[PDB]
Amino acid sequence: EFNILLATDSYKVTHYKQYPPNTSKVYSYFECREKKYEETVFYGLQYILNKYLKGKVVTKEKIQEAKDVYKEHFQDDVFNEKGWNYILEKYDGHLPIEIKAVPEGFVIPRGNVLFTVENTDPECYWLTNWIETILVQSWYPITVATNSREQKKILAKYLLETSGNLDGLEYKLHDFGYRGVSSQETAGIGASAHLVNFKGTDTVAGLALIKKYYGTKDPVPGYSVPAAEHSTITAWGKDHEKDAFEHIVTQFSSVPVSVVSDSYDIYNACEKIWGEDLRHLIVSRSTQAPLIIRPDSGNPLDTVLKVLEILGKKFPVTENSKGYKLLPPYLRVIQGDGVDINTLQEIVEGMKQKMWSIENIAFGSGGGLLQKLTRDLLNCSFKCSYVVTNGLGINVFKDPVADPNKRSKKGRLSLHRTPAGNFVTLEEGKGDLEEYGQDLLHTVFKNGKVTKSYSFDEIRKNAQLNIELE
Amino acid sequence: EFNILLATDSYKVTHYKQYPPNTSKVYSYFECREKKYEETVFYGLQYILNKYLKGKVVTKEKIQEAKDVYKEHFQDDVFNEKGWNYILEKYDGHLPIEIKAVPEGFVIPRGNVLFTVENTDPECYWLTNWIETILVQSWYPITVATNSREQKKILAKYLLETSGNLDGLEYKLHDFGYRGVSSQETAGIGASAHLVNFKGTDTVAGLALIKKYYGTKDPVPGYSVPAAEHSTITAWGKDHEKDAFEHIVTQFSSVPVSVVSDSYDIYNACEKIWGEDLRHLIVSRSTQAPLIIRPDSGNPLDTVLKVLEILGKKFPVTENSKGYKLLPPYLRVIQGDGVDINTLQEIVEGMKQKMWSIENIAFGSGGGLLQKLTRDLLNCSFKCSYVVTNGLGINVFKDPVADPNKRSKKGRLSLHRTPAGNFVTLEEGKGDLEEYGQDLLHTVFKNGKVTKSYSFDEIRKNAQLNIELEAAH
Ligand SMILES: C[C@@H]1O[C@@H](Oc2c(-c3ccc(O)c(O)c3)oc3cc(O)cc(O)c3c2=O)[C@H](O)[C@H](O)[C@H]1O
Ligand SMILES: C[C@@H]1O[C@@H](Oc2c(-c3ccc(O)c(O)c3)oc3cc(O)cc(O)c3c2=O)[C@H](O)[C@H](O)[C@H]1O
Ligand SMILES: Nc1ncnc2c1ncn2[C@@H]1O[C@H](COP(=O)(O)CP(=O)(O)O)[C@@H](O)[C@H]1O
Ligand SMILES: Nc1ncnc2c1ncn2[C@@H]1O[C@H](COP(=O)(O)CP(=O)(O)O)[C@@H](O)[C@H]1O
Repeated sequence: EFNILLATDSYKVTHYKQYPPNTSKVYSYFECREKKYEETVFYGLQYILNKYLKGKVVTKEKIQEAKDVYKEHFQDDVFNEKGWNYILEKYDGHLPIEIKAVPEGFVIPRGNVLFTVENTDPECYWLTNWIETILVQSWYPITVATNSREQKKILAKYLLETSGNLDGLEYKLHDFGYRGVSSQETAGIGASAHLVNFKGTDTVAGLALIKKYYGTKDPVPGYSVPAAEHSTITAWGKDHEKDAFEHIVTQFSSVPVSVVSDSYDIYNACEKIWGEDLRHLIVSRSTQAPLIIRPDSGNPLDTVLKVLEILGKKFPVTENSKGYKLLPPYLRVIQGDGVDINTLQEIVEGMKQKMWSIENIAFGSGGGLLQKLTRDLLNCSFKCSYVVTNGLGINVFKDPVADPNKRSKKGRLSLHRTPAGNFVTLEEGKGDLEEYGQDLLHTVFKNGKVTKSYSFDEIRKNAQLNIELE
Repeated sequence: EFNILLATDSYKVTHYKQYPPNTSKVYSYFECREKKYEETVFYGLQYILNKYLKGKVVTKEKIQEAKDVYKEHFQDDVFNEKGWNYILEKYDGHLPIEIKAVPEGFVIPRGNVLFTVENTDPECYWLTNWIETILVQSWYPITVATNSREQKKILAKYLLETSGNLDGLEYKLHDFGYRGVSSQETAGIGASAHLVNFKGTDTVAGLALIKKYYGTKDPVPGYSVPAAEHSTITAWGKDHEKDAFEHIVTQFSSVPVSVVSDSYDIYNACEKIWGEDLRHLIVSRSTQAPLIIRPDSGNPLDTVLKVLEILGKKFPVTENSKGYKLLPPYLRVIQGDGVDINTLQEIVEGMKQKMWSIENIAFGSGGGLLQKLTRDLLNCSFKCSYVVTNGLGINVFKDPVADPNKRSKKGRLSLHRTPAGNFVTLEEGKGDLEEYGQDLLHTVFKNGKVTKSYSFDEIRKNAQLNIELEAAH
C-alpha cells in the first residue's frame, strides 16, 4: 500500500519546524516558467489526485510506519507525528487541502499559473508543501503532451502543404516507447499524454490508465496494427528473409501490416524482395490493408529518401494535386528509428524538398517521445507565493540575484483571458478587482474529494491545434 | 492489478503467427552494445523478476480482460488466447521461462551478454520475446547505477588528491530527484540504483524498494539531514531572511543542517548574514552538526568559488597535509543546482585549481541523476540469437548494412573470464568447448520461480570502485 507520509522529499519532513511561528496559511502555485516551447498542454493532475491524494490517505499504521522509517533515516526523531495524527482524528485521514487548476487539455503560454495549492485548516500550514513532490510529478505528462503536440504541429504543416488536407494526421506519430521508459507506471502515464494528440500507441498500459482515470466514449483511446520485429524476420535464417516476408504479409493479408526490412540490407529488400520477388503479393493488397515498409537503421533522412526512390522505381507513383509524389495506396513507409522532434522536422522538410508527399510516411518514436524529456524543458516549478502569519497576509517570492528567470510570482494568483484573447496571470490578489473577467482556475480538489473531473474526450478537444480548428 | 498479458508492446501480440512453423525454442539475450561509459553496473533485474514475472501471473480473468482489450485495440481478433490458456492449465499460470544472468552489482565492459531468456516448453516458443518489453526496462536501473558510479570515480579521484584519503566519499553525491522523475515507481527504482554507489538520498521510496526486493543488514540503506527550501526562507518575508536563518539553525542546533541561501542574494547572505550577523551561532556548532550552506543559482562553478572565497575571509581556514584549504569543521557547502556528470567534473577541477579541498563540498543532483538518461546512452538492447525449428538449431542475428554497430551476437552465448582476468562473451555455443572455464551467468529464474538472488550488501560490494578496493588493501 502506498503511504503518502513516505511520498515526499526527506527534508520536507523537517519543514513544519522552519516556517515562521504563528503561520496559518501556506499558498503555492505551479507554473512552466519563462526563459521554443511557447505554450504548454495542461494534462495529468487528475491521475495524481485520484491515485494518491483523495480519500482516507492517513491511518494509524501509516503514521507508525513513517515514524519508524524516519527515525532510522535521519538518525533522530524529527517526524511530525502530532500534525499527521491531527489529520487522522479530525478528518478521518482526508487531506485539508484545496487545489485549483486550469481545465485539463487547455493550452497555456509559458509563465502562467496552472494550479494553486493551499491548506484549508490553519493547523495544516505545513501540508501544502508536503505534497509538492507528488504534485510536481505532473511535469512528465505536461511535457510529454506538449512535446507530442509540437510534433503534430510540424506534421500538420507539412501534410497540409504536400497533400492539401490533414487526413491521417492522428496516425502519423506512433508511440513505441514502452521498453524505453524507466518503469511500468511511467509507461502508462507517458502513453496517455501522447494520446491527447494522436491515436496510435503500442504502449498498452496507457489504455487502462485513461479508462480508469479519465474515460472515453470509444471503447479504446488508442489503436495498433500487426508489425514484425527483427526476431520474427531473423528467426527464419539469413538466407530466408523472403520466406519470412511472404509468410507475414500472407498471415495478415486483410489488415495493415508493418514489416521491418533492414535486418540485413534494407535497399536490397525494397528493390529485389518487395519490388520484384514479392511484388505480386503487394499490388494485390487492399487500400484498407497496405504494406508498411519499415527501415530501422542508417541516417534517418537519407534512408527514407533512398527507400522512397527505390519504391518509386518499382511501383506506380502518381502525382497529387499539389504536385507531390504519392505511392500506390497498398504501400506506405514508417520511420521509427532516431525520431525525436528535431529529426522529425529534418525528415519531412527533406521529403518536401524532394517532392514526396507526407501522405507516404508515418513516424514511430520511443525514447524520444517518452524518455528524453526533463523538468528543465518547460521549467516546471512549484513555489510558495503567499503566507498568513499572525493573521496578516504577506506576498512571498524568491528573487535570486544571479539569475533573473528564477524569480517567482507574488501573492494570491488568478488566470485570466485578456481582451485580445491571450492569457494573463494576476498577482497580489488583483484578480479580486474583477477587471479581467472570470478566473480560469477551478477547484478540482478540496478536503480529500475530487470536486471537478474532465473526460479524456474534453481534454482532446481542449488540446486541438488551430490548424485543425480552422 | 498488474496484468502480464497487457504488459508488452502491442505488435508482440501478433508475433506467435510470424515465427517459422514448428519452432520449439526462441533464445534471446540482453547487452549494452558497444559503439565514456566503458563498463556498466548490472543492477535491477531481481526487482522485475519478483514484482512482475514470478508466481501465478496468468488467470482466467486476466486472459478474458486481455482478449477484450486487444479486440478493440487492433479492431480484430489476434490474441493468442489458447497459448495463454495452455500456460494457465499446464503450469498453474507460471511462466515456462529460464533466465540466466551475471550477478547483480557486477561491473561488466560494454558488448557482453548480461542475461539470456529462453522458453522451457516448446509450446511457449512465443513467450521469450513477449516479455522482452518488461525485461528491457532494466536499462534504467543499469544506466542510473552506471552513471552514478562514473560520478563517484570523479569524486574519488579529486577527493583523494585534495585530502589524501576517501573519507566521506559516499555522502558526496546526494539524490534529490524525487520530484524530477516521471513517476513514483521510477523514483524508487532510480533512487535504489543510486544507493548502489552512495548512502545519501531524499527519495524515501528507494528505501522500501531495497528492503522488500534486496535487503540490507542495516535498518535503512540511505540517510538524510534537515534542510531548508526556498519556501521556508521566503515565507518570513524578504526583510527577515536573517530571522529565518537564525530560527532554522537554532531548531537544528545539534544535527547537521542545510540552509539554501540564494533566495535574494547568495553573496550578501554568506558575507553579511552568516559571516557577520549570525557568525556566533555558526562557530559554536559541533563537528557532528555543521551548517551546510547551499547556493542554488548562477554559474555552478563561479558561484561555488565565490561562495568559498567569501567564507574563507569570514571564517578560520586551515591548510591540510596536501596543501589544500579547508573550512572549519562546523562549516560545509553543498551545490545542488545544475549538477550532472559533466558539470560535476568542471567544479571539482576548478576547486582544485583554486587550492580548495573537495572535503569542503558535496553535491546534490535530481533530474541529472535520475531523469536525464535514455536507453541510448549504453545501447541496452534485447535480441534473438538462437532458435530451434524442426529440431534443428540455427544461429540468428541482425546485420544492418548501414550500421555495423547494430550487428547482433549469434547462437548460444556465455560469459567467461579471460586468462588476463578480462571478460569475453563466447558465441555459437563455443562456451561448451570449455577453453575459458565456466560460464559466469547463473540461472536466476526458471518456470515461475526466482532461483538465485542477491542482497543489496552483496551488490554494493560487487559495484565498488578499483580505488576503494586499493584503499582497503
Ligand atoms: C495503414 C494506415 O493505418 C493507419 O495508420 C498507421 C500507420 C501509418 C503508416 C504509414 C503511413 O504513411 C501512414 O499515413 C500511417 O502506421 C502504424 C504502424 C504501427 O506499428 C501501428 C499502427 O497503428 C500504425 C497506424 O495506425 C491509418 O489509418 C492510415 O490511413 C493507413 O494508411
Ligand atoms: C554533515 C555531513 O553529513 C554527511 O554528508 C552529507 C552532506 C555533506 C555536505 C557538505 C560536505 O562538504 C560533505 O562532505 C557532505 O550533505 C547532505 C545534504 C542533505 O540535504 C542531506 C544529507 O543527508 C547530506 C549528507 O548526508 C556525512 O556524514 C559528512 O561526514 C558530514 O559532514
Ligand atoms: N514496430 C515498430 N514500428 C516502428 N518503430 C519501431 C517498432 N518497433 C520499434 N521501433 C522503434 O525502435 C525502438 C525500439 O528499439 P529496438 O529495441 O527495437 C532496436 P535496438 O536499440 O535494441 O537495437 C522504439 O522506441 C521505436 O521507436
Ligand atoms: N535540499 C537540497 N539540497 C541540495 N540540492 C537541492 C535541495 N533541494 C533541491 N535541490 C536541487 O534543486 C532541484 C529541485 O529544484 P527546485 O524545484 O527546489 C527549484 P526549481 O526546479 O523550481 O527551479 C533538485 O533536483 C536538486 O538538484
